[PDB]
Amino acid sequence: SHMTIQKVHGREVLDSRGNPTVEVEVTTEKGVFRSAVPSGASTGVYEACELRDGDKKRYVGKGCLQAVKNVNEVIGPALIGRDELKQEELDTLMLRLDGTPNKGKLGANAILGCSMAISKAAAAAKGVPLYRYLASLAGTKELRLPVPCFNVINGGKHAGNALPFQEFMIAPVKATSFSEALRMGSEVYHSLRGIIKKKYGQDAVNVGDEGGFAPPIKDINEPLPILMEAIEEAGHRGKFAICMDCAASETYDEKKQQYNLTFKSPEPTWVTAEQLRETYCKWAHDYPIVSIEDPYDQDDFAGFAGITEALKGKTQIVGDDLTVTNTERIKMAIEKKACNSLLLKINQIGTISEAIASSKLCMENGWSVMVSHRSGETEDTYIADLVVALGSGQIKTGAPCRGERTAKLNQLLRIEEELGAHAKFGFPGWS
Amino acid sequence: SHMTIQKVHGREVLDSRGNPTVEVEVTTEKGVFRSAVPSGASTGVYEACELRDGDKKRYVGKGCLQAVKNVNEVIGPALIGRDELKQEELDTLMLRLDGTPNKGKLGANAILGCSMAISKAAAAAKGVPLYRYLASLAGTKELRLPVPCFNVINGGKHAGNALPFQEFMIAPVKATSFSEALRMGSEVYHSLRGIIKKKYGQDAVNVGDEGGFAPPIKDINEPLPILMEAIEEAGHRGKFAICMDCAASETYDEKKQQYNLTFKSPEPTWVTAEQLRETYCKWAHDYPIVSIEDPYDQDDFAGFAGITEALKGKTQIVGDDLTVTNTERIKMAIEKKACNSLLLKINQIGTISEAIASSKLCMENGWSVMVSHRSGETEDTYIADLVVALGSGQIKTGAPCRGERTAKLNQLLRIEEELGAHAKFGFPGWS
Ligand SMILES: [Zn+2]
Ligand SMILES: [Zn+2]
Ligand SMILES: [Zn+2]
Ligand SMILES: [Zn+2]
Repeated sequence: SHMTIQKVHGREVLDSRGNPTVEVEVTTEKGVFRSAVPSGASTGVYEACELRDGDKKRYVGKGCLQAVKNVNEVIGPALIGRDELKQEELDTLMLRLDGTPNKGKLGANAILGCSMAISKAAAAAKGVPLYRYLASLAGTKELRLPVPCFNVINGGKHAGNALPFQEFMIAPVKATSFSEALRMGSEVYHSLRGIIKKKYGQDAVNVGDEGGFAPPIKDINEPLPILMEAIEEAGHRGKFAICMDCAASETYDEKKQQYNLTFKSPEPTWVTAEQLRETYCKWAHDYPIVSIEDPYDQDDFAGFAGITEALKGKTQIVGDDLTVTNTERIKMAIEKKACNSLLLKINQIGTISEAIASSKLCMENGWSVMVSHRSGETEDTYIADLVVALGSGQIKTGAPCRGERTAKLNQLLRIEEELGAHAKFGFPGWS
Repeated sequence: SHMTIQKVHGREVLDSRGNPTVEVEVTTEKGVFRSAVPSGASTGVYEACELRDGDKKRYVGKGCLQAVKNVNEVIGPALIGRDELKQEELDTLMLRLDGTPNKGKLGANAILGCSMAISKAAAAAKGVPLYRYLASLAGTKELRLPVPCFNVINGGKHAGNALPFQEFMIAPVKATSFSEALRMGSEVYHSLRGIIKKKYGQDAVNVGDEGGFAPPIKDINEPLPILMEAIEEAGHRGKFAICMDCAASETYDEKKQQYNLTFKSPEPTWVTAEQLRETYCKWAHDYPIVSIEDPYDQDDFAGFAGITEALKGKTQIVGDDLTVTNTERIKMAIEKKACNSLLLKINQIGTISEAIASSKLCMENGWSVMVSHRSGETEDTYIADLVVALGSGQIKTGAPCRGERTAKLNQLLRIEEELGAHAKFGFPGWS
């Protein structure tokens, strides 16, 4: 009993946008284990409940005092004296404590920090690093360092510009180590700054929420030649692929059944799903675009399925808002062959146990898994250990810029160093 | 002997701009103690040596493999088996290992991470938090939470814009707790985004290196009414002061003996020190500007002294590039009455022992001390503990935005919580 959970404490802290979020400490005799909860901007309608206070006098309603109170007064007291090694048992307890399908009573943002911190306390009890403990929970046969997918031109709800689509990413798929991947990503990011500055001016080189440049671009095709130029200039021709996150739900109008490609402007630029399909086909032909995330609205299973079939073998189609890391939505996606990659967001579902189940489900059905940050991140590095633990070969955790992004990339350097020179790197289908 | 330093290891990691830097781990039986080294953009000519590789094939010459090698092969082996509690002894050893006045042999960026990590290992050996251990080293009689000075409009070498001067800051001087200070800062930051967007457009709300907005502003007077408007709109009229960092050396031409207020533009806008003096006098009259940092070139002791006398009792004048956290430069500043506040940058001098000596020297001579980040920061939170330890009441560690800034602000929340409701907050002269 001396080896059990001794204390559980929640507190309100700031995320990388200056918005409140929840952090939790679980204390055992082995130490203090701290996990913070991230927060999305383009949040899917099917995501678990992110509970906020709504007090206009604090952070104009974005406080997390209630979620923190739920940790301190409800969840914490239930965990005290419990065996932190029983991840599934304790995750299930918290699910039952909440008692709702969407974690709407206690908050996914109260539950998740507890789930995370328990797993860290457990890894410490076992005497192994977090990634090793999580690999055991997930039954992973082979750890690997992932190819990082760097969102280097920021748009959508993440940036001050006309650009409707959210993420334009570069991935050093031909790197042979994580160390080399990170350096190559950084080097391209640096040549890209100069290219943008020359083309658009110095007012164009400030950064969006995920550390990507936020140039004054309206056209969704316009960033792509710029990415290729940057890759070339940095000396890395042929070593990189491109990943896209359209976050297309954010541009979708349900009543019109069209997508507004200028939703951040005075006018109106309405396009059909069919107009998007041929844009995506042209993208995949003209560039090494190996991944497209949320190409259509989050309930457009037919549109998703169409493009998944059309780019099969060339470009993986990633469910993010479609699937929300939720086994129920994933089962619908599998049945409809709507996509073939899961974007894994721990806070879309709200427990580690459920997020792991989602990963295994997708992998057993032949999908890839790309572990992801949110656009509102913290100094927390949990997803670095998680992606290695799942052995998925794919992470997106920002441009190589801003500490809430670089903290993850740096943790991956530390994990790589621990595993040594025979540690596997990358996503085999892209290598 | 089982209680001594067991292992010392350095590694190259990324800072918040995607540039390589040095991180060091000191291992004892109490755990692994990790410290990372920050890096400036507007670096004073008298700063200690930041050692870089110059290999154009890695990070276009910005690698830190040599500094890391110096940690691993030179400094580390000397520390193994040593009593980590002897901070001054070990800092002095590393000074003698290097053997040069500027740390030019081993690198201040090799030495500093070791100095930091030793102090953390020591605090752990003592069984106290870092801030408590550092307060002992410094002989501090009263801990306090500092007023945070938030650089919310970014210029100079930190931003993509015409704005010649570096930092336009807001400080919630009338807050009565750090928790309240941070919330108020964030709330103003948020109203400021909307104000900038409305005035300049959405292309104007992307961020510079320290998380401040980077609007397309040329005139150094133009951000000030905007700061006042934001303070008002957020509901915090009367609660805030303004702090400036001109970083004026960056605009200075030695041969002309003038300052170029459009150094990031095609033309040429030459002004005299006398033209700056009356700008500063007008600033101090028209706004609650309580601090001006580096108003003149780093060797302009006469200019510094003039404005220090002129704004005595109203506005503190902060040496940063003038003093470079160095007792020798500080003694020159004291003799000339050139300034009355030290900007404390641990990596300007390169050991904790010397940085502490600099703080005490300044405080004994009646100066204030503002502990500072660099514009290239990491997920490291050392300066949060340091500022509390020194009891100085002043920190600048960024806008409430970007994780390399928010990591510090969040650590200050944790320290505040540990100290309780009777913990002192703020800078008394501003309260
Ligand atoms: Zn989203
Ligand atoms: Zn997405
Ligand atoms: Zn500077
Ligand atoms: Zn400065």
